[PDB]
Amino acid sequence: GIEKAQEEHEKYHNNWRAMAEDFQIPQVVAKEIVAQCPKCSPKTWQMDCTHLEGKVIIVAVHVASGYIEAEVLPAETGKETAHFLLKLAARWPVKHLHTDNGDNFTSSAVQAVCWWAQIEHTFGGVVESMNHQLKTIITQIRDQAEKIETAVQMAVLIHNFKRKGGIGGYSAGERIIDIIASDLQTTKLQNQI
Amino acid sequence: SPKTWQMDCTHLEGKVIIVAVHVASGYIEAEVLPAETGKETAHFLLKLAARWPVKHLHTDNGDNFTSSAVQAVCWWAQIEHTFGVVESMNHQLKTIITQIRDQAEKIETAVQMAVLIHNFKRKGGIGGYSAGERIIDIIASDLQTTKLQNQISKIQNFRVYFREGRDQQWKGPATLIWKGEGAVVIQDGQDLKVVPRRKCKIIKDYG
Amino acid sequence: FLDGIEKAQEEHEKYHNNWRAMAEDFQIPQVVAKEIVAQCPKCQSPKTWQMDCTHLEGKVIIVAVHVASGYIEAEVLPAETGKETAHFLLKLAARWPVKHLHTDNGDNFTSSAVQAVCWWAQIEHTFGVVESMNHQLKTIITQIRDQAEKIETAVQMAVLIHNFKRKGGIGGYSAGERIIDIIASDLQTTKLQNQISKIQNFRVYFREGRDQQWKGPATLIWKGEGAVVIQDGQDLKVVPRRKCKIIKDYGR
Amino acid sequence: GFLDGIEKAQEEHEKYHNNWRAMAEDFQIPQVVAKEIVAQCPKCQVK
Ligand SMILES: [Zn+2]
Ligand SMILES: [Zn+2]
Ligand SMILES: [Zn+2]
Repeated sequence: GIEKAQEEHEKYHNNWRAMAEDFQIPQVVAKEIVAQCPKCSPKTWQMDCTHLEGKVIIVAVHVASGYIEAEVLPAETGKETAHFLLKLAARWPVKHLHTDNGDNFTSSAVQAVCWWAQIEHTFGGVVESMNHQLKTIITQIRDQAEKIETAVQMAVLIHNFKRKGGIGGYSAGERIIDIIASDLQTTKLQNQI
Repeated sequence: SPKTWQMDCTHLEGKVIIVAVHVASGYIEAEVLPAETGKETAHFLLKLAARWPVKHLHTDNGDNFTSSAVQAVCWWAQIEHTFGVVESMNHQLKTIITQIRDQAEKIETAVQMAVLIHNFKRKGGIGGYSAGERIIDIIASDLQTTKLQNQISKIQNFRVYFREGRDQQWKGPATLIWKGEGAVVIQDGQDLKVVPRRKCKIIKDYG
Repeated sequence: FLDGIEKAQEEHEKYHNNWRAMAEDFQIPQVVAKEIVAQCPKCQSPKTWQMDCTHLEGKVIIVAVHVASGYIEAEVLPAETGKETAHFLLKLAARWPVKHLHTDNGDNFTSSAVQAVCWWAQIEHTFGVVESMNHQLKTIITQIRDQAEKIETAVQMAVLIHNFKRKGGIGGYSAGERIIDIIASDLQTTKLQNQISKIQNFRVYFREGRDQQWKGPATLIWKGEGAVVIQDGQDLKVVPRRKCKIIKDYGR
Repeated sequence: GFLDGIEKAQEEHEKYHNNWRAMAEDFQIPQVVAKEIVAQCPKCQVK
């Protein structure tokens, strides 16, 4: 397996995760194979903010499955963004966070929550497609709820558990549950063996 | 049951805390309400049903838990409501809150940090798992069972054109059963047979 | 069956599903679920390509990208005239189904040879992703440059590595699996639409229970072995075959 | 062929409003295209 991974990386320059999946190697060996070349993630969440009907909506997406999580904010300050990030870290296992060059994403409370929860913060085309789909669903079932917050939560429920799209024909919640369960079993077997 | 949740409300330092608990794993979601009306209870139940698959809700005979807003949200989300663990989880959450109280200014940060500590930093039980690993394992097992029973018919909905020995015409659309590496099992006229991989064409045939 | 149609109509009234999910869940045929979607008032591209040119080491590269999947086809041109761009467009239109082409307002893209190729191959040309794809292709070309002697071999090896060796996105697929899945879904939709019109060229007179009169002409939707699904008065109903008479309808 | 027959049958039904069996026997076109010529007229009904 190690010889096949070295030959495949010498030809095509693959990364370490795809080699460790396709050749069934422990990940540190593929990490050292990638690190020895001179020519050269189930816990990553991308966050963004948008405007709708005079409100501020903050949307976080789990990238490997398309799992959405939205909230209605009363302001665009840093304390409410830190509170939403703390709730997201307390609900799901979060390790890597991606944002854009914004205002509330560079703040003392946001850095304090990221330090306390040990999240790797990085700054910088999936989140725009998720926001576009969320806008279409919100305008589709707007006339069933009076408030805007209730319509946002119903659109999150419809997007997570009622839209069986893609190649495999799987919803988003089943995909994130299967991904984290398979990753936990893989880390357990690699820690035992 | 892998999809049963229980809800309760409590008081802490003059506030109102609402606690929902997944029973089979001891998984905790909690929030701080500014009141005890039916609208905030219906909004918390809607957020809980939008995040996780809730099918069976168990509550007591309270004041806000018997109302038109909670009834309408349960109708729209198709949740079965029953009236009669959570007190033990409430005492546990109060003890964790009093343990890390001197690290937070407001009570809301203390509630969310206690939820994170209880969900991912308290390993016990038999195998040595926390609550999040247990709820993910239970839901993954149940979903694997039901989707296996559907995916068998999904893989039997294909069509195979095969070739027999010493005849130069492609035979009719038999039904695929299993596709190996060097062999293909098909059912043709209620007869099971095994053909090599180089004598078959597997399509879906829209038409 | 009728319980499945009623549950599917209530589920679409609440959540506005698609027809593939309803056909898989409630075990109804695809034409009935497509009619349920087609009756909703609140519910009413796989063949678009973009082209561009660039320079690399004194050579003129031309890149064509399928937009909805990110699928790259590249070539090295000897010059930058209109006849070579028309030849590259004719090869691209001969290998993949191209129906809508998007370019910039260059010289060679505004030419009589390219206009004649678009006329013969029936392509809609529109003048204004590709710059990001040119950037990524040039990074791969500078990454594997030492394994080739000429520049055309390096361009084609970078195209192969981008198409089949780089994985990402939602499901973790490459570009080739994405373009094949997208075109196959569009093919399934067109075949189902042909069957829908061919079935809906009929008409049904049905007789209710405890009556001897024939009712109004309802439109046929699905003709089963023992059941018949008809639409009448914005309502779907299932009548058995021994109480129905199917006639042709010339009502264009 | 009978493609010019289809053109002349459309002109003849545009003037005189024939039926389909008469046009099928006169212009030697098949019965399906003759019934379609009658069907696409708003005033006539095939019977
Ligand atoms: Zn390398
Ligand atoms: Zn609809
Ligand atoms: Zn006429």
